[PDB]
Order: sequence, then C-alpha cells, then structure tokens
Amino acid sequence: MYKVKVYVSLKESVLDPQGSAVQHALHSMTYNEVQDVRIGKYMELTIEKSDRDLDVLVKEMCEKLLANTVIEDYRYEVEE
Amino acid sequence: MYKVKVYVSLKESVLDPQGSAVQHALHSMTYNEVQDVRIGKYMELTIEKSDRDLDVLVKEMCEKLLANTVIEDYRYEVEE
Amino acid sequence: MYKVKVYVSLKESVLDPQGSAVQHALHSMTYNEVQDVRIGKYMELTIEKSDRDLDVLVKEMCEKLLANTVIEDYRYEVEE
Amino acid sequence: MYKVKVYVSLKESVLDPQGSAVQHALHSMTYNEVQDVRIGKYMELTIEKSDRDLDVLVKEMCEKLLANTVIEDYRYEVEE
Repeated sequence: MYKVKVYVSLKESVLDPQGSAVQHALHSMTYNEVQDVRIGKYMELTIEKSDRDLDVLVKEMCEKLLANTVIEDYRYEVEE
Repeated sequence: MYKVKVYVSLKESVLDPQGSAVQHALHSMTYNEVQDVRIGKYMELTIEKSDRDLDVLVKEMCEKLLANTVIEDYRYEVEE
Repeated sequence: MYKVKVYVSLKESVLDPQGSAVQHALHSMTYNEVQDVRIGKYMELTIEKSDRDLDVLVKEMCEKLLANTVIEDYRYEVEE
Repeated sequence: MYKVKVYVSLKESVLDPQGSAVQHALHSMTYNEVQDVRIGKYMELTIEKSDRDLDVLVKEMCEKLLANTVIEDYRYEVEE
C-alpha cells in the first residue's frame, strides 16, 4: 500500500521564536556555524486503497485535522 | 553555505502514542483507510562551512539536540 | 448550557516519546531541573442539555473521539 | 517536588478549522448537543528545585520552546 509523508510548517510570514531559541541553543553549545533553524512536523501515514482518490483524502485530512491552514503550510509526498 | 534537512522519527520498535491518538480520531472521522500514523519532526538548518567536517557536525547536533537518539532515528540530506 | 473541560493524557504505564524528546531538548538548553515531561491534550466543549444524561454523553464522546482509551486516560469537569 | 501544568492554545483571534472539523465530526456521530469545540495542548512537567525561581523558569521555557507566543496563549498552574 501507500506511505504518505506529510510536512506541516509555520508559514514563513510568521515570527518563529522557537526556531530562534534553537538556533541560539546551538550557538551556546559551540555549533556556531548555524545561521538559521526551521522546525516543522513530519508525519508518515500508511494508507490502504479505498474508494476515495489519494490526493483528495490527504488534503481533506490536512485541512481538517493534521494542519491549521491559517497559520501553517502543508505538503505531501507518496511512496509505495 | 549548506542547507541541512533533518528528519527525526521514532525508532521502528518504539510505540508512537501521539500518532496512535491521531489515528483514532481520523478513524472516527471516517478515514479508516489510515492503517498507521507515525509523527516526527522535519527541520532545515542553514550552516556555514568551518574547520569541522560536515558529517561530524551534523551528527553532533542531531545526537546532542535535534533528536533523542534513545527513542528517535535521524537522517539528513544536504544541499548547497 | 454547559462548558465541558476535558483533560487527555497518556496512561501512567504508557511511555511518552513526544515528551521524552522535548525533555531532551530542554536539558540541552540548560533546563536540567525538568525531571519528566508528559504531553497530552486539553479541550473545552460547549454543550446544550438534551435527553442524554450528562455523564453518559461526556464518556461516549471521550471514548469514541476525544481520547484513544487504549493508551490515554481522560478526566472532565463541567461548569455552567 | 513540583508538578507544573502548562496549557497552550491557539489565540481566540485566529480561525480554528480543526476545532470546526471536530465539532462537525461529533454531530455526524450523533452528539448534536455540541455547540463549540476548542482543543489545546496540555503538558505536565515534573520540576525539581534549582537556583532559578519557578515562575521565571516556566515562562522562559514556554517563550522559547513550549509555545509560539505569536499565535498561541499559554498559562500554567503549579502543584506539589
């Protein structure tokens, strides 16, 4: 069946304090080479064939539960 | 300058209650085609070159901060 | 009309890798005073009275949708 | 030691599609009495005494990692 990878991330149009804090933490740990840090959610969904088309199913789930399209962008990839 | 993509996910032998809870809700919402849900993290770190080797640096950041390697696996890809 | 507060948290005997990962990061960020981290969900549902008993209704919503009772505990409090 | 309860929620000033979807799901399941649904994150942090004051520690952690104060509100309660 299918392995669907979903990436959910804060829209770039929003201040990201958490990413800033992680970047600073890395510097404090002496990994001063870091210039920017971005952290998002990564999901792996195993999906079995059904009457619904795969693309319709995934977006429906991201629009309703896996994401808040008001403040986050989401994208996906499918593998077998 | 490099852009490091890091994928953090629970080890195969580790149960993922967060995903298991999401799977349950999805099922109640009629998405019974979802067989399994694994929730992890995706990150993009921009880094400058230094005296440190690329492989040595990414592994340290991952083991020391990005992932709790006792329960999480990590894999990375680098682009210019 | 009632306001139902629901607290969903992993059962004591269930490991919480999400929290364990957050705990690890917190430690690296110098917050070693954190001994344990358990991550769950909090919800507030506004409901109208009906023929259903209050206790019967809240338990069904919790068991059927709000929480995956195989791994999660739930407790609720109600206000007017 | 201390048991700190942290509640992280989307600011009321933001559209909440996920809450809307859960509300609709409840109606579809015949729990039509539901009028509104709000879902937030609930965390339980066990904290041991240190040189830092408890209130300073908690807010620092919420401002840096446990929350994104741009889109979410957070509050906490402490018990022994």
